[PDB]
Amino acid sequence: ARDITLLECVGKGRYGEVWRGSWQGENVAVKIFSSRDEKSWFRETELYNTVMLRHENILGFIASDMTSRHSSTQLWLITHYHEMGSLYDYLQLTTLDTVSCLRIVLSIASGLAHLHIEIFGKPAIAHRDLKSKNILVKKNGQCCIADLGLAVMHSQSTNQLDVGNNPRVGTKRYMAPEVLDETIQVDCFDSYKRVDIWAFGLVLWEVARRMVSNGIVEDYKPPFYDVVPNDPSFEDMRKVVCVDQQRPNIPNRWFSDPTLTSLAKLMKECWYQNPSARLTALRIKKTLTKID
Amino acid sequence: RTVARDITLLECVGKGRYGEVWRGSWQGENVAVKIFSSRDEKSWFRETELYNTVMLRHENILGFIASDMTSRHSSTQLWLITHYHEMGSLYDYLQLTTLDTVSCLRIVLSIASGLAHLHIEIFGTGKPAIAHRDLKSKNILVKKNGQCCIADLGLAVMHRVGTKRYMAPEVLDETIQVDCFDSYKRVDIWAFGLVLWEVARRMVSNGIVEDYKPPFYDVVPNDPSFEDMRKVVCVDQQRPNIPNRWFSDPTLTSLAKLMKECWYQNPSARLTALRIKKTLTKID
Ligand SMILES: COc1cc(-c2cncc(-c3ccc(C4CCN(C)CC4)cc3)c2C)cc(OC)c1OC
Ligand SMILES: COc1cc(-c2cncc(-c3ccc(C4CCN(C)CC4)cc3)c2C)cc(OC)c1OC
Ligand SMILES: COc1cc(-c2cncc(-c3ccc(C4CCN(C)CC4)cc3)c2C)cc(OC)c1OC
Ligand SMILES: COc1cc(-c2cncc(-c3ccc(C4CCN(C)CC4)cc3)c2C)cc(OC)c1OC
Repeated sequence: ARDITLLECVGKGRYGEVWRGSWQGENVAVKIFSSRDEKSWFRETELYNTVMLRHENILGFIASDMTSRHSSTQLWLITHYHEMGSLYDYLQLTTLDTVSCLRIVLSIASGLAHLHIEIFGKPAIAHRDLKSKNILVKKNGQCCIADLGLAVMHSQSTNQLDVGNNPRVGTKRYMAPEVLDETIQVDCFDSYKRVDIWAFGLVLWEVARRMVSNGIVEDYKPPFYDVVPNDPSFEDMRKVVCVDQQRPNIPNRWFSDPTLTSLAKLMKECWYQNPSARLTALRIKKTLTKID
Repeated sequence: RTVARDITLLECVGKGRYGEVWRGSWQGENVAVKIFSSRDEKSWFRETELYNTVMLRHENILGFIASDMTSRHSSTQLWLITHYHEMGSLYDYLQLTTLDTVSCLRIVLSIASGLAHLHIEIFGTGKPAIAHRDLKSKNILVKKNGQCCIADLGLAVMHRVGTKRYMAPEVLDETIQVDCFDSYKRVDIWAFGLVLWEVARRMVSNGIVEDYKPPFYDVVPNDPSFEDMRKVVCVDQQRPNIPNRWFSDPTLTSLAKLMKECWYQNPSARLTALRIKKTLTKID
């Protein structure tokens, strides 16, 4: 049984469209890529060829298709469906307790360490577009990382780095200093891992804002909401992150709560301008495993 | 809307190291389904990457329908779906069938037409230049209208090794200029000249025809080694035999000349696919 029914559109953007569909009686997600993003479709397909990519905290792959008649091409990705939506959606109108906040951020750290660490198989993988819209929320209170169209792969045993062919760049709001100032070392796998760590720290901040302590919580805001225009340009982000050396502010109410005090320390160790000073994904996972 | 993806696999029409090809049915319509071996996964990726870059559409190119990747419990399944040609490969067809002047010319001009379409860069939104890198009579299909189409872009390059029996001298002696796209066109032209020879042998003249044989059948073993081929093609500089009977027939006399000008040791002396088309249009 291969047939799918497209039932409702759950997202439309420059990327294309995502539909809730039905397959063998179950919900699936069907992404139809824009022509503009054909190189993301092919990269995501290369990544999902890897059987040992499968993980609790990585969006589950069902199929990939490229179809054509005459001069028209359609590009399809079929995945598991998460009806709670993205972490971005979820944080807009839910607050968290300690247990839920740590479960979410540990699950994302678990997914990211699974990507970064080679299995001897699954190459080491850097994502390059980590953000709260690219994380889905699951009914077990864990999350899974989505969108491997920009990913970079590295194999330690063979000294092979595969940066793919995709002129797409990461989401501007989440770009590390070395991406915004274009000094990143493009032939260095560790450089791409460190870009993911920066973005992870931003997602940690977005989540922690929504965790209640002492009867107080912050409203959902995206990273740098206070310092850049709506719909910030590459140069807008370069100004605040590289010129102004801005980092997200830590609300002072966090310092009364031991959990949020520990999280503030962790996100600050994701945000050093020196990429080599940043924590590893494995260290973040070990730190979050110890925090309560 | 309903997205009907079910394909009924009806009969296996090919099995090899590459995997399998099946005649299949989608929505009442025959399709061909290549199911890739794990050995040959990179051929699926390369053909899929090429079609994601340029949707080739030509009478003499096998028609693309789909690339499908399906997650299994323990493996990834890779299918390429194309038009189905019930007459099968030119290799298959030549075993039994003999040709007359009109059919022989229609076959070889259709292959040259496909090959020139691959080779040529077209500007606009056009196509990059493409070299095939594994041209042979098993990678050409026969159509009911008497024309052929070129198949298998798993080794194609845009601007696994080729089949050893069809390798040009510069591939066998490792002198090929690998940073020069024209080098890869010239390797295809060599292979084209061998396919021309295979087809010409099956053209009847004055009641005479040669039996089907693959190129170099009289000088190398079955599944020749790289070294077997190097010694024939590079060291001794042998070329396929032209029978005397061809020189009584004006079509086969012209085709002998053409195939000679695809087999020069010096790759830059070989005819271009566009020049081969022009020559073929002036025969008969
Ligand atoms: C993959 O292959 C086959 C596909 C199909 C097929 C099935 N549904 C819909 C379509 C379709 C409709 C509309 C557009 C365009 C039209 C103009 N503009 C507005 C953009 C949209 C594109 C595509 C097709 C082509 C049929 C086939 O054979 C009958 C195929 O061949 C096996
Ligand atoms: C990020 O990337 C991909 C994501 C998905 C995906 C998978 N499950 C569920 C969803 C989803 C469903 C519903 C809502 C919302 C809709 C409106 N409101 C806010 C309530 C609920 C949001 C999101 C998505 C978008 C699939 C993908 O590919 C098939 C993705 O690309 C890799
Ligand atoms: C995913 O996988 C396979 C799909 C198909 C297939 C089946 N029905 C319809 C389609 C279709 C084509 C094109 C559009 C257009 C129409 C609207 N326009 C504005 C944009 C989109 C819609 C639908 C397809 C592509 C066949 C397959 O096998 C032969 C598939 O598996 C390889
Ligand atoms: C070289 O490469 C590819 C070829 C094909 C392909 C396309 N049409 C028809 C065929 C075929 C059908 C039927 C017979 C036989 C059946 C028994 N008897 C009656 C003699 C003839 C042979 C061959 C094939 C093999 C598809 C491919 O991919 C999907 C190929 O790979 C790119």
